[PDB]
Amino acid sequence: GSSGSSGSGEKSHTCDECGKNFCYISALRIHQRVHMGEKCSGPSSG
Ligand SMILES: [Zn+2]
Repeated sequence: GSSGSSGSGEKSHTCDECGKNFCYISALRIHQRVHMGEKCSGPSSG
């Protein structure tokens, strides 16, 4: 019974969709638009 949630990445927001990098999260969101496709009724936010 011990918590083992380690987090190792980068100080910069990385797109889990492709693996890009964006200093400002705001930018990432704008880029994510390129991934938007598998949605017809916007089930989840993003
Ligand atoms: Zn991406």
